[PDB]
Amino acid sequence: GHMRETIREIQKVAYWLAIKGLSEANAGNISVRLDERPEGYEVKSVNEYGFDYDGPEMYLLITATGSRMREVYEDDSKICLLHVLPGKHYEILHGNGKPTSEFPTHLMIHAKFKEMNPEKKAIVHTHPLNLLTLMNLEEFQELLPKMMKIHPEVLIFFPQGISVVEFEKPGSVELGLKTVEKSEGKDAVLWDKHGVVAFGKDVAEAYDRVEILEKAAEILLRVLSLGRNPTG
Repeated sequence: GHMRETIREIQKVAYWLAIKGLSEANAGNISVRLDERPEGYEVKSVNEYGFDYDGPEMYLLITATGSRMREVYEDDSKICLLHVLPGKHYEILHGNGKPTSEFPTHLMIHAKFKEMNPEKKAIVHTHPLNLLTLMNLEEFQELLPKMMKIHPEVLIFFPQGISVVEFEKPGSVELGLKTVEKSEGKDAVLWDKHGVVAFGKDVAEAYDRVEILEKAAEILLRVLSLGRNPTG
């Protein structure tokens, strides 16, 4: 049941996210794009995109609204299986509520990914403490570079590196469109002031990039905490 296992893969990530403090409260969502189609076909509900979707057809699993990682790892009812049909309607196959507010945003990256990089099927958005802390510094832009090579680990997972995105509207189509542009063949986008979003062949890989980015941020911050490295 390719889809039912994917769920476990998502739940496992939700757990690690919560246990390592990478995600708090309900600030954080995950989304995976299903390739084939759900075997246990079961339309429970139909809903309005709230906007006009004109991208290809797809099935995607995304955390529901109000969902907290310390919970979705336990209760799979907190994960939504959806069938994305052009037009203004999408249907709910699995879930107890409506997807997350930032569903629209994910939508956009997903659509483009399906066309652009079909390999990337997973998206993890969370608010890492250190990356957060780091983006609270005026001379933030001028650190990302040195931060991007604090240890090999980053280079590998981010051969091209990362890009920041001027955060305007929460879970808007725009946010997505914007994100996709900066996310050109890249594997991570930092929503300035609002955490990060990571992509990957699968959720586990997306999670792996969050961890790594965090570690680099954390290492950078401690080094600065002793006054020793290229600030300007």
